[PDB]
Amino acid sequence: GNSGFYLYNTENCVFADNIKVGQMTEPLKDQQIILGTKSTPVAAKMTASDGISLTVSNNSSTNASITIGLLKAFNNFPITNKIQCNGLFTPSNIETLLGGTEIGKFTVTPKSSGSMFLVSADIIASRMEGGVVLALVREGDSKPCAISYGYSSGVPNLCSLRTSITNTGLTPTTYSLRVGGLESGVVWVNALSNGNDILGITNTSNVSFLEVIPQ
Amino acid sequence: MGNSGFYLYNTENCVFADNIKVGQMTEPLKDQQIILGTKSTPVAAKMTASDGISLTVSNNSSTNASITIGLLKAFNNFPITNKIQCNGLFTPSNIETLLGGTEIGKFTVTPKSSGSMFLVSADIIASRMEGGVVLALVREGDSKPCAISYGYSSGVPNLCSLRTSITNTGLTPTTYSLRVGGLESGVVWVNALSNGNDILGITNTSNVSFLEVIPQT
Amino acid sequence: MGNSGFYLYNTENCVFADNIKVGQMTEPLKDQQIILGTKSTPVAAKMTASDGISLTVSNNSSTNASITIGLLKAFNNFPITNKIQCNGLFTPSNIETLLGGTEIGKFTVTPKSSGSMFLVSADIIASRMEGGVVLALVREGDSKPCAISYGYSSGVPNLCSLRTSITNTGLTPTTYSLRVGGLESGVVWVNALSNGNDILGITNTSNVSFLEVIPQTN
Ligand code: NA
Repeated sequence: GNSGFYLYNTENCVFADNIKVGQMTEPLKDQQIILGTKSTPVAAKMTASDGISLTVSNNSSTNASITIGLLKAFNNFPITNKIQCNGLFTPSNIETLLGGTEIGKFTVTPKSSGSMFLVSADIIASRMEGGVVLALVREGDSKPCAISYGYSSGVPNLCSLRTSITNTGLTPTTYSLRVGGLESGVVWVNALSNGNDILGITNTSNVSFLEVIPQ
Repeated sequence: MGNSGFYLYNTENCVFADNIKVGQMTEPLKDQQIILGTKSTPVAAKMTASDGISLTVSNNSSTNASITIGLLKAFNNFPITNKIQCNGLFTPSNIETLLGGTEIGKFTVTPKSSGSMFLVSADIIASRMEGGVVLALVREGDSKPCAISYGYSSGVPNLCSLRTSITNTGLTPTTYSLRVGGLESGVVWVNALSNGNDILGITNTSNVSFLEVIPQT
Repeated sequence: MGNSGFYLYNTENCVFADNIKVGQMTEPLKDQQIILGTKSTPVAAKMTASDGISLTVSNNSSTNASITIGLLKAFNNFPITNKIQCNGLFTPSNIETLLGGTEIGKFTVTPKSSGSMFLVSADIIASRMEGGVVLALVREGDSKPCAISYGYSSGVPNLCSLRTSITNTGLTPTTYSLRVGGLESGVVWVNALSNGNDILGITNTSNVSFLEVIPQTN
């Protein structure tokens, strides 16, 4: 179109189709902002990394926007089923896929390169006096990537797994949690020793993944 | 001002004006707008924060205008050091009510981001004669707990825990309370031995914390 | 240099110049300034980070210039996989010293944001014959634990936890160590059965993590 100067209300403005200032070699192009340097301006792109979300809405002649937010880092997986875990964890099945009983499956997608997932499993469990084993398995692996231990005296108790896992890409990954007795015994999740409801209601165990940037 | 044109600043031939209108812009640059290129011609893009980010513009002088990006404050911690005798029980009949156990803490928190969650962690040092411990988070204005967890003591003190995540509705400040009681059974001491004395003869510290996080759906 | 005006770039009637001064600006665009609209005329506004935000200008380049906005690295994880016999106890007499229990780990962390906290969690696999486990976190320099927690083992391995919040006061490296021992009596094994055998025949992993957060000051 045209270019020049014009009065807008009381403001004396320059106008043109586009602009090239300083060290720029072409006019402002897609997603570039005019950025000052020690000398003359450059055309710079704004970009997000490490858990930052950058949303450029570039398709409005009038109502364009750039929003800076946090990438969605948190994934919660409630587990409310009562599950009888008859699968034992033994010295011969611990480094296989066969130990314990799967009590949940969780699919997550990293949003940042070189990130970790902070994983918390907090599982309400009951067994006749003895040990509980919890194991986290990555689908495609041939053995658990994290292993933890809890305890029940007969009455329900919280049994926990805390770990961090290194993320190798930006695609969906499926994890499963398996629970079973240490070397022997039957373990109930979200129930009493006999499979009955704890305090006669539905109870809730939790698994969560918090994506964090590691040092 | 009120002028426009070209002028030499030191050796740099600069354009100058009260304001600028380029590309698809219908008006000159307005509040919080930057000039932003497209595959076509530029637009005026309003710059804004969301989801746990604050965007802050400081304009002290013509030569020191500032735009600060930073994290919104996400972490709320609530120490509990009192020794509380929890003679309130948790029972099949009081569990789905507000009367189970004994209240050991009250927590008011305010979400900074819409549709956020709170990662809640209650880590409570508790003692009782061999048996089970029950913990309940109650949201003020509910008829029953929003989270129930279980612990154990053999008679020596042991950490009892409640982990949950709660969906925030708005930016309204909200109060939660933590209740602790015997699993239908006996008496439970928090931050103390089963007889109510100090563990190791010192004051001990239980914790409740709320971490505001942005959830993926 | 020194040239300016309007030129045709393809079909685009463009203003060109070495630099630009608009609105409330009293000088042309200077280092890391952008042109920002106000409710008035525009200002030159420098972008800066704070509160756990990283902001870097790939600037001394005419080609591939950028401003990247990233989170500062907040997470620090410290796996402990060795079997450790803890023969030091915690007693009323030593609980406020540096002497209670056995040191099972040392961790140097460095806060990225001033006035932040570390959310600290220690999750330790421990066995001992029937009784109490005590966990104590110590800042190098201090004279006694800054945090104390309790666990339990019936004889079979059990997870023993410490969860706490530490207020960071500088941007300088700080060292913490974790100590574990029996409550008043007994031997406690970390990452092992009570006799020191590998649990389930394998190497096990205990974890100590520090997550930097920005606290709501209330
Ligand atoms: Na026991």
